[PDB]
Amino acid sequence: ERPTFYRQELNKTIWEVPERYQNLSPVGSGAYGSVCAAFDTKTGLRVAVKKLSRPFQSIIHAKRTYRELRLLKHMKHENVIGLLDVFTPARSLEEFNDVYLVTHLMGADLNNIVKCQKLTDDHVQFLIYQILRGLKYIHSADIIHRDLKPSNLAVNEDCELKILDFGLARHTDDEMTGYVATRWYRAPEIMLNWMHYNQTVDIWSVGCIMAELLTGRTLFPGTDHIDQLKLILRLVGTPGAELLKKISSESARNYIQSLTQMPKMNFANVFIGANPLAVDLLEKMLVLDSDKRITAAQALAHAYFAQYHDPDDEPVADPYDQSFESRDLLIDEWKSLTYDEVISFVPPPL
Ligand SMILES: *c1c(OC)c(OC)cc2nc(NC(=O)c3csc(COc4ccc(F)cc4)n3)sc12
Repeated sequence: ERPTFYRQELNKTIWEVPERYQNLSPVGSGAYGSVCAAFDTKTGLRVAVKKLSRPFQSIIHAKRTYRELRLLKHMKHENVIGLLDVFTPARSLEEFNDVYLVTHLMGADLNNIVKCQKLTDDHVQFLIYQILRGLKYIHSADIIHRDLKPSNLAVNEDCELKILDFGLARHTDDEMTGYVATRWYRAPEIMLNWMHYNQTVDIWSVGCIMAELLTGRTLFPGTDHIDQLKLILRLVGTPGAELLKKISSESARNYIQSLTQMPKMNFANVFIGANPLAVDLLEKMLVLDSDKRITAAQALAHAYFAQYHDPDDEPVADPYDQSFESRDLLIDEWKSLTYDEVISFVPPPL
């Protein structure tokens, strides 16, 4: 069933892709590999084609390659990036070395947007509604994005939004230090390693994004981890003894308790002019104790979204088996798992 491939030197590496993809032009590179824009003549879509870099370099790398593929093959939702295609030029596992992933080319992310208009309240409603719709789906599969931020949200011209990327297992300590948007949207329990985290970290991020859509300004633009914590605690208040019990590290608790206690601030006085219902939702998202945060399913039924809420058009995901995340396998074994997922790919009927 193999299409014909053709070769092209492109960025700095030789790209070998099926002839259906035409007019490749590099758009970005990095550590993960390299991306090219192309025209998929078989579907009429503008697509991003990513050539993985060093996919089976190490056991960690090989497992991360498999995780990304499993994750992308699974996502089938209007507000989440899906996989249009995945291919390798190799004809057998023995000659398998390269993986190419094909997705929708997305132009504008939420960043490009908060920076060229004061979103109307109805714009903010619709954007956050879609994020939570995608998050309800993602979380129903027990997937945690872990890295929600404006740059991870694609928004076309009709204001339709897609969640992109997913935190695979990247984030170096250096990329998280200082005055960087890579840390401004992260829940404090993840930020400071307080406890075992769960899907409620993503709702914290949504609260930060929503606040920024409403004000046009970063909610918690800390200059470092500790500065950012003080900004957080000044808004939401210092922890009480109940949340302190749940912080696993004696040292984090010990530092926490060094701080002068502070009451939670009045959000109506912080978000001046905002829809009282937006303020209300923000108060339920931006709760220090993650156990007490609103969930995505609960937030969709919040009155702030009455315009868009449709309980019969907020689907959940098929089961997603992540047992592989606990397996220790050799490089060759992850690679073979990945090859099986490549050759079993079924294009979307879309
Ligand atoms: C929403 C939005 O996010 C809250 C942003 O930020 C990216 C911009 C934005 N612009 C909008 N304006 C229109 O959608 C518009 C202009 S004319 C029209 C009716 O007909 C058309 C014309 C061209 C098209 F491609 C589609 C429809 N709609 S909404 C919004």
